[PDB]
Amino acid sequence: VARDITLLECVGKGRYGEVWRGSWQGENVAVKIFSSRDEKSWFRETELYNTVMLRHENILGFIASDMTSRHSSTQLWLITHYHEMGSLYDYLQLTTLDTVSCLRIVLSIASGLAHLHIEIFGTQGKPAIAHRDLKSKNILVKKNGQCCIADLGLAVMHSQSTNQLDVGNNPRVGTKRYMAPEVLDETIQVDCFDSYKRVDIWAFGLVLWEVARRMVSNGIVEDYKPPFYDVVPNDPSFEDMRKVVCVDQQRPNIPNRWFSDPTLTSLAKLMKECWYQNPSARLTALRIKKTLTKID
Ligand SMILES: Cc1nc2ccc(-c3ccnc4ccccc34)c(C)c2c(=O)[nH]1
Repeated sequence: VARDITLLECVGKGRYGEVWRGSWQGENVAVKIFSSRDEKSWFRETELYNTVMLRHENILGFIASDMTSRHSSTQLWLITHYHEMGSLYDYLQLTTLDTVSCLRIVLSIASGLAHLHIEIFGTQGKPAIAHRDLKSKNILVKKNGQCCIADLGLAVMHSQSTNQLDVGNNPRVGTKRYMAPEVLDETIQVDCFDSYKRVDIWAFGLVLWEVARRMVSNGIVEDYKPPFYDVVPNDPSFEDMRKVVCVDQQRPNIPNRWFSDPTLTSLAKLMKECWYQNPSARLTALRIKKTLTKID
């Protein structure tokens, strides 16, 4: 498998490791080689993809986990399907969206997140899963215009039957820019699974905003920005995010022009219902999915 793939191009490098476009059996694949600082993320994703068999059209397509020893150290590989169009974060800067394309993006993210959050029953049914690092760089754009959620390294699992919560054991913390207020002020009830779903909805509202801005209406579109681009610096600190999200209770501004498009208006209301400081007032993934499905 791993000693079977031709690494062709590094498409990503960072504290997590590196991502490569590889050839495998005459087809493109994505190959993540994890950094040593991030081994636990590899164990977690291997668990979710292999043991839990996490699979959905809006979840990055798993192919294989592997380990390879070279140079007196062992590399941890995650091989998945390859998406030429890359991350939603990159995609959103290369094009504007029309209504159909916008809804397709946000509905597909919502369908992947709903798949994560909803437990499947029966003898080996998927636990409920909270993602905990949802963001546009963690979403790939597929050729058919739908998206898929990637990076399960921080996933948390719950099973109602046993009421067992599996928070894993990963020193990695989520992307500060997308952290819910109850994460930033350290009130989040870490032994309650719902807490982690609600954190996901907060980040989902922020992704929603990111995409909505790129939908054209009345020949108007907003430039691509990351959430809180205007009030925090690149690579924001905890205190940067706390002052904005908690101290000043700020949320991303709704452009006035959105109220001129029935789709953007529905989405504006949707994302604001993801941003309540009170975590339990936020919409659920399924409710978001259902609402996005009634829009046109
Ligand atoms: C152009 C392009 N860039 C990417 C960057 C990162 C990841 C990527 C993101 C998150 N977990 C992964 C795990 C294993 C392998 C890849 C990933 C992907 C899939 C892609 C992709 O498919 N296409």
